[PDB]
Amino acid sequence: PADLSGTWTLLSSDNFEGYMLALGIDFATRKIAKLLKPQKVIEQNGDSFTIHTNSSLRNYFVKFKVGEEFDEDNRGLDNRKCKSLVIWDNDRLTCIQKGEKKNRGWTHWIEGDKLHLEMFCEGQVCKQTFQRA
Repeated sequence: PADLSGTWTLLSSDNFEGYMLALGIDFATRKIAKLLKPQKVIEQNGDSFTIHTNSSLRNYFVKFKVGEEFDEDNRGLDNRKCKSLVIWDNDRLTCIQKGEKKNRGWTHWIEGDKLHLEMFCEGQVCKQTFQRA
């Protein structure tokens, strides 16, 4: 495990297009999503997390405990229901989103004080990094 907590500003984003294409996000929505740079806010208390992804268009969040399965309806994204599980892979916080799409999930980790995120679906990986701000 690692302390991922903080308020995080998006600093780099690679292949968000491919990730969104894998989810079937429509053309107009992909355009808007790429221009945004939502802030990530991670609240971490033991095994309990709330991860906020906040933009002017919509603040949203996911709340979970490590090791505790939870459904996600994904109303703000692709509207596909997944059964999600978050566990530690050494110091990488890893989510498996079980559902229609194959190999769907995300991973967070921290390098020094720089937050990393991979979001992936169908072999498309979006890599993002953030600075504490």
